[PDB]
Amino acid sequence: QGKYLNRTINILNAGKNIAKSYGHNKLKPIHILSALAKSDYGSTLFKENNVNAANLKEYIDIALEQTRAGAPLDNKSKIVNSAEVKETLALAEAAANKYKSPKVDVEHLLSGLSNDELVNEIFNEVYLTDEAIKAILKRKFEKTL
Repeated sequence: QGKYLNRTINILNAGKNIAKSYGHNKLKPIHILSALAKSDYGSTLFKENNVNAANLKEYIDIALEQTRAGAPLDNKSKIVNSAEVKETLALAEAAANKYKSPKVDVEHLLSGLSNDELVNEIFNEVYLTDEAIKAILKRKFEKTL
């Protein structure tokens, strides 16, 4: 039970581990994107939209390194959501409710992540536009019907 699907929560928790690896004690949208791109569901999603997996991971890793906050933190140190991520989740929740989904899934998280300027630069470079995202969301709803 819960408003977030398991797979969504798993992406968020993998994101925290990526954040610590880049020396961050605050989870950031780029960290969540790294996690989403590598997850089972996220990787399949990008494939179908025809987003080259190698090229996307390469953009993500460049951005992860540019924004590195330190050497890896002990994987028993404390990590909290940044204000940026609290927004990611608020927008994911809003998008899910708009498309009449009772749970927040990976596509909704994807829509939320597109608010972040760093993540959105990346999306625009792999030709995943705002219009494309909406279409992903619209198709997902329609498979419900």
